[PDB]
Amino acid sequence: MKLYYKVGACSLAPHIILSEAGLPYELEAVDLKAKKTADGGDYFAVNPRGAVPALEVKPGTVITQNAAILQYIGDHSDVAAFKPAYGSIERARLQEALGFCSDLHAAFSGLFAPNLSEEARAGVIANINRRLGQLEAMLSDKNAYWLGDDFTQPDAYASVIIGWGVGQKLDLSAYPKALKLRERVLARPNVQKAFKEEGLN
Amino acid sequence: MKLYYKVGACSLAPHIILSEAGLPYELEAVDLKAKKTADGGDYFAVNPRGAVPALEVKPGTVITQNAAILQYIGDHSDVAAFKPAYGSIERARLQEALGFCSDLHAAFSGLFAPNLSEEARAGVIANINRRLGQLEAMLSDKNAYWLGDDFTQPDAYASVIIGWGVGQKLDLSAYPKALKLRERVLARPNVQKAFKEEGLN
Ligand SMILES: N[C@H](CCC(=O)N[C@@H](CS)C(=O)NCC(=O)O)C(=O)O
Ligand SMILES: N[C@H](CCC(=O)N[C@@H](CS)C(=O)NCC(=O)O)C(=O)O
Repeated sequence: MKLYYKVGACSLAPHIILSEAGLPYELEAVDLKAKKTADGGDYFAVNPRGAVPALEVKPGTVITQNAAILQYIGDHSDVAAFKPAYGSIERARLQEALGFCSDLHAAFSGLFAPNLSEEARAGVIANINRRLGQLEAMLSDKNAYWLGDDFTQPDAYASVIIGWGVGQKLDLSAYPKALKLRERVLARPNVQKAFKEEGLN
Repeated sequence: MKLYYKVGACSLAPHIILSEAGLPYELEAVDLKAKKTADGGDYFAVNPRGAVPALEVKPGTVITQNAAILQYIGDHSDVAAFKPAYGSIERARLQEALGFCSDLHAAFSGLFAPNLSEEARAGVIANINRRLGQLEAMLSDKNAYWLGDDFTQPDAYASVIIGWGVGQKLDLSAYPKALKLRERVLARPNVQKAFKEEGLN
């Protein structure tokens, strides 16, 4: 399978999950500004929404949307925690966390709009604080990872999102559970492998 | 199961799917402004995110997020189209459309922010047009419903979203596939039943 990505963007979550699944996969960096694949082709032909991630499962079949991609990868892995049975409450919990990651993403994405006024930015920041506060309340000191004992796809997604906060030099020290979750995720060898594959430290 | 909703909001999609599944269910209207249940209790205890929908599967187990709720309902129905096998490409397509419905929702939701300046509103409207253009391109004249021959959860979700456009007196006539999809969905007896249950025509 071939993952269309941009370094450090939300495609990093499926990149991580592909690495964790042990998945043979390939990687295609996308010029997101010009909407071009690496060979100069039109990325809109791959994803008409023009966003990453996209995952070519096989020639002619490209899945878009992080929730769909993350669960496709999981459902075709041998990692039981990545593929709970539909819906066992576990599947519902998996999808709820992924759904909430999309709420988190929507909040952070305002930060990256062009010609963002200071006033508009303040509103974005307040929303980010609110979403991060909600994430922190959702996480529990009783669980090693978001959903419990096992690392799952929303752990990778949450960690990338929190990563955008760090990269924007935002103070996340009031969200210690979220920071600890990301610390745990980044320590994983197959996570470090994915980072390395995007030329990231 | 008990669905927490607000009349006409995104909770209408799971309301519809509950009706279509034949599901026995109950309904709890939420004062979204004050974040209160009907008995005056604190809605944040039901959904700490403070949003609808939420679905009590049983006492003590409340699922939030439309993608999770819509698939939980489907997976516990007898409607095969609502529960493709994980991931058969059909499951991935289901989740991709639901993921995109969340992109659509995020665009429309800007329209309902308080103290929305005209200038800010123009930006929201341009995003809505872009998301609707993407939806229209995703739909195919070869398919009776979004994903093919069968009505599925994203049909209900898309129809509610387009409904917000109508209610805001927005011109959607440039999206004939989207309008036809909504027309088809609204004609369904179990959809009309759900509308009736929220006191809607
Ligand atoms: N609903 C999301 C949307 C993905 C998205 O907005 N991705 C961003 C990168 S994090 C993007 O490619 N934006 C388009 C752009 O930056 O030009 C999903 O889960 O796939
Ligand atoms: N990620 C969404 C978020 C749901 C959402 O934002 N719902 C709106 C209603 S359409 C809401 O209850 N907003 C809170 C409010 O209006 O105070 C989901 O799929 O459940």
